Amino acid sequence: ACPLDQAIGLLVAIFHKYSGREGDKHTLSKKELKELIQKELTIGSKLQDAEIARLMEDLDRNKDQEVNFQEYVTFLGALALIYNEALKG
Amino acid sequence: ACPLDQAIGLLVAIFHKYSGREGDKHTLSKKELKELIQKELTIGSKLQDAEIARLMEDLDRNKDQEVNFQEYVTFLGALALIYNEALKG
Ligand SMILES: [Ca+2]
Ligand SMILES: [Ca+2]
Ligand SMILES: [Ca+2]
Ligand SMILES: [Ca+2]
Repeated sequence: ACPLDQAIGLLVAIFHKYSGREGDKHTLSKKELKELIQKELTIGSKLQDAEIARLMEDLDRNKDQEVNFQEYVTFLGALALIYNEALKG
Repeated sequence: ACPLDQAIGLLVAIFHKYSGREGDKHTLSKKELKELIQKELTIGSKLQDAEIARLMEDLDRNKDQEVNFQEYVTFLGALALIYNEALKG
């Protein structure tokens, strides 16, 4: 695969690495998502618990306490905007 | 950098690489979009110009004939959904 497809593939793999641990196999519970963030996000392990909780809360748009793939994509987009904004100085 | 950041970072770097060719250094013209697709997407080199034109029409939400980073993020999300399905079961 080309660079772009590879990166997207890696992001999709990360989701499933954590979504299948408990409950529904295709959605992330509060526990799975927190673990994903602390282990896969560079600054994840240093964020306040309250902030991680707020982050997960906002990503759960339909309030079923799960973050499905579409809600995860929203998170990826937020991360991308953050990096892009920093580079534009 | 951790997995999430590495992948997101690369996707951001790819946008910046092709957006600075001509015109607005922060948006992709049709020609920049085409080069980006052809060189960074696995199926890019096989896509026809009519298909790139359709992609532009789809992604260009504000009608300026250019793909800004936000519209590019939407494209990335579409690709992620596609990849996610092949990984489901
Ligand atoms: Ca789960
Ligand atoms: Ca949800
Ligand atoms: Ca440009
Ligand atoms: Ca546009």
